[PDB]
Amino acid sequence: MRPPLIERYRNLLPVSEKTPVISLLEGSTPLIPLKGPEEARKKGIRLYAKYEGLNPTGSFKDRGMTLAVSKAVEGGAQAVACASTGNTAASAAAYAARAGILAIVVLPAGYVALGKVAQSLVHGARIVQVEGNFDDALRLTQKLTEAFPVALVNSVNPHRLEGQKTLAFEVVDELGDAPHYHALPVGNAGNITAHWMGYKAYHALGKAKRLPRMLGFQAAGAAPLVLGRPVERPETLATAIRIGNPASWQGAVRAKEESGGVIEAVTDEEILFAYRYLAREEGIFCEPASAAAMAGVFKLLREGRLEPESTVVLTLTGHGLKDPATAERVAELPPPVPARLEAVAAAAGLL
Amino acid sequence: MRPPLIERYRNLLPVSEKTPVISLLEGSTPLIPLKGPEEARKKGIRLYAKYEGLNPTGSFKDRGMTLAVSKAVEGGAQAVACASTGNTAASAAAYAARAGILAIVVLPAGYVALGKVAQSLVHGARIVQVEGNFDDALRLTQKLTEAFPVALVNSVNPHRLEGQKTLAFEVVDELGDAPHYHALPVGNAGNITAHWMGYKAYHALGKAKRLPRMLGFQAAGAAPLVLGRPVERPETLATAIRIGNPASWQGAVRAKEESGGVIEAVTDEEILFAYRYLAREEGIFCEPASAAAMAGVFKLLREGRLEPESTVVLTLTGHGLKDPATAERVAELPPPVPARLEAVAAAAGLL
Ligand SMILES: Cc1ncc(COP(=O)(O)O)c(/C=C/C(=O)C(=O)O)c1O
Ligand SMILES: Cc1ncc(COP(=O)(O)O)c(/C=C/C(=O)C(=O)O)c1O
Repeated sequence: MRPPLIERYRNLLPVSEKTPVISLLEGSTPLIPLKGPEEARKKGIRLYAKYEGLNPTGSFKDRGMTLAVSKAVEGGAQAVACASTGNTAASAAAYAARAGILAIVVLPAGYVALGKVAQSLVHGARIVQVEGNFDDALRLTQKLTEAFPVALVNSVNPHRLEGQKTLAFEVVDELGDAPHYHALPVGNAGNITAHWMGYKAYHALGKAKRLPRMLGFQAAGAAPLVLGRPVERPETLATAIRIGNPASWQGAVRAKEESGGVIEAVTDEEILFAYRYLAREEGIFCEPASAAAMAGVFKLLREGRLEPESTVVLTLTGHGLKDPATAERVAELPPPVPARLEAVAAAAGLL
Repeated sequence: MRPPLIERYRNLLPVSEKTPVISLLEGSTPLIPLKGPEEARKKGIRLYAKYEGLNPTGSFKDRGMTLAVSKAVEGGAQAVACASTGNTAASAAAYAARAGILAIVVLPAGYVALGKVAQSLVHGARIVQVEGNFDDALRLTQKLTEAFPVALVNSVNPHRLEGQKTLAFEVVDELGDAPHYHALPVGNAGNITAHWMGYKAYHALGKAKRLPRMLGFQAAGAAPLVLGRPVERPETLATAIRIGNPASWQGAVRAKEESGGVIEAVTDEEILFAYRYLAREEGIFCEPASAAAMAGVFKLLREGRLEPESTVVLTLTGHGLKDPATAERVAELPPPVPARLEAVAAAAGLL
């Protein structure tokens, strides 16, 4: 039912009958139609959540990583490396283990979500925590791949974006056309770039009449693409996108311009509100960075910038399980009570 | 555009045109073929992992919750409740948020993995932590639902087994037949019961040529089914199955006897070994309780109790992200180093 992504889109990918397919059966994730928000519903605006949290490692990074490691192995690579806020690393770690090769991940000290650390650890990856942020780990890791015979699997590797563009193909395959708008978070910018590549590709093939407007959102304390210049000290509780100098900078600007979309900023508070809304009202638990997409939609809706009767697809990038710690910021765990029908019923608000 | 689990198997489920479908697009999870291990491959025994960690809330529980909540709302239920070691509660909280009703979850204080706690919290369930174990909470929750107008969604509710049995349907649909063996964890015994149900069904319907042996595995410190009597003080790091008086006790026993299988114990050490093996050797990150199934296979493989030239399927019940704390048990996180290629190469072990 959920075939190797490489196999599903073999026709549109730079692969051949000799490409070793290293796959954990990624992609083909649910496109969940949302109930609200109330604002959008009484405006005929329909929202769909492309839940990338259901990929093998819990994020969309598996999409780009399956093609990257597959091609790397095709080249005889026996190790890969990458800088990461957490998810790309977890993906490299898992696929390396799958391929039977070595994985080296460089993370920003103290700025990687507990779940993501747990993954690299258990998958037996070679972890290097550096005293710097993501942008520092990215530059460091690029050299690391030039000092040792290790394949770089960061978005700079063309295969990453080639694989990630498959998400747009899946959205069109399921809806029958491209949506009026597609919202997503923007970190190092590889994803928004890949999305746009996918939509233009299906459009040129005549599988999508319309080209959607790409709506990219960044945390206010790490919005380089929104200010128009790098952010040396990016900050945000949504650590997945605590990036101040996106590698695919031009890719995103181009995607924005060509699609007629935008790349704006949402505050950490708005992120947490959207974060809570999705889990509590829609039953969809994504990580804070992913919630930035919904927070961006709330923003545009609030400003009356979304046309009535339009379709909005949001790429919810990572599963909520990736960042357990943040759950404590939108709800508190009640203290224990005696194991008695009376005590429980009272604590349950039934008495 | 992609049907909910209830729809994929509507003809085999207790639903009708009157049943409102509460779905998060669950089921249809990957059946990943494993590379080994060596003991198996040498005997010509192939293994496949049904990765239920990729269901919407990260556990096979979604299969039953979708049917249980839908059937609850069809009957007018305004709230649902369940005792839980974490996954049934997370599932319940999510499907309740989806259906727009209340979810009350009774958790054993101190014995629910934090990923699972983060889920119930963010999804907005009314959490009640009791000073007792799962068995205590289940007993209390059954009394609570018989006392107040709240539908019980624990596996005691037959709808949960009807939903979960679909896993076997999917395994057969993909493999074309049922495996010689099917191993899984046994906690409150609802899953093994449903597995046999689904297999006996497809077999009679002519879809399943043979019948699997059903190999259930419990943690040594919480193996009432292996002991023959309830375990008053269940103990194990795999808190998901820290259960001493399984509700589906009879269903588990009959499934064992009827399929000519076994319900055996595995140590926590064997669990960890299996846990690391799957994530580091196969690239699949499941939680400890899930690994108990692989630990059982390693056990039968070494005891020479698995027939050569056989197919073995394993139900990996939950995603590793559910319980990140256990990662430190099989791997340590290296302390930070300066942001210098020089220092990173050293920390990477490349010198
Ligand atoms: C959940 C989640 N949501 C959004 C992004 C932003 O996507 P891009 O704009 O394509 O970079 C990330 C990024 C992660 C990393 O860059 C890494 O892990 O190294 C993420 O984990
Ligand atoms: C990952 C995981 N693996 C295996 C089991 C055992 O299956 P059952 O024998 O059908 O109960 C559970 C059980 C969880 C609960 O019983 C609960 O959450 O209340 C689990 O979370």
